[PDB]
Amino acid sequence: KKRQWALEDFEIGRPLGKGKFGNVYLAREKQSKFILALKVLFKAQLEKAGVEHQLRREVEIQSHLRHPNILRLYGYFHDATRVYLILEYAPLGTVYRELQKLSKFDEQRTATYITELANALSYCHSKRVIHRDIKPENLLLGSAGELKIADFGWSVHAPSSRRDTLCGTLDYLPPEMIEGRMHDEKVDLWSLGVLCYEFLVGKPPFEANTYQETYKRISRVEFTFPDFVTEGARDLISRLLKHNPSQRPMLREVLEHPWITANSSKP
Ligand SMILES: O=C(O)c1ccc(Nc2nccc(Nc3ccccc3)n2)cc1
Repeated sequence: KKRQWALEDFEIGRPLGKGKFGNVYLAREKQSKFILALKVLFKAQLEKAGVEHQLRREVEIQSHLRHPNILRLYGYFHDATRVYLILEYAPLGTVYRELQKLSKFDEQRTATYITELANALSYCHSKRVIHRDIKPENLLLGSAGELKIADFGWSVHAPSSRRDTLCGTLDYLPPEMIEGRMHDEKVDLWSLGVLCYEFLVGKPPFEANTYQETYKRISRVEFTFPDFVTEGARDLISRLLKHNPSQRPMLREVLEHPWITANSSKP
């Protein structure tokens, strides 16, 4: 914003998470008593990994996004050693931990998460921003249990040519991305299909024991449903996981989906 913060402005609390490049802490701003989360990253690690520009990309995009379903970035600042991102704080945790805890979601919590998500993504895409990292570990919970997309680390503007050496799990990545081609916002809808399935089933539909094998699964779009996935969930997920991006529906079609409406508690 208009202001320049510094570490001495904040009391750091209990650590929320420990990433590869740094950790997230609860923290309070001394003068306002304001509660939020401080993301501490290391110039050393960011440098060695050559992500500095991608970090820039994160800060710009996220800082400029306002939406109930997106985690706000208020600002940032650096010192000799590390980099500090000042983030809105989501008091109920990741969707990942919800999923470990419950191991499966009912159609209603899933349709709801999928709705909030679709809305969020909608807002993003209207700006030509594609997230590309949508996974439950990157999804957080607000005071009211409402879903918030955090961690804009891999997002970019569309279309993208990006071949970025793929670091983590392919589990949420569409064929066009793993295969090194150019991609557009449809990426996120593929991901939404992956997410939907993981929410209902407890594991992402392409899970394998090796990168190479999972990569095969995604490329050939090989998945199957447990018997307890209702036909409506199957239809939404099947429409969402299409080798052809242009065959994948649009967030309007998702929000307007019969299964979504018969289930979601949130418009
Ligand atoms: O008690 C926990 O588990 C937990 C509690 C709150 C929380 N909220 C939060 N808010 C803003 C950013 C952020 N980053 C983050 C993302 C994933 C894991 C850890 C931190 N987390 C995360 C975890």
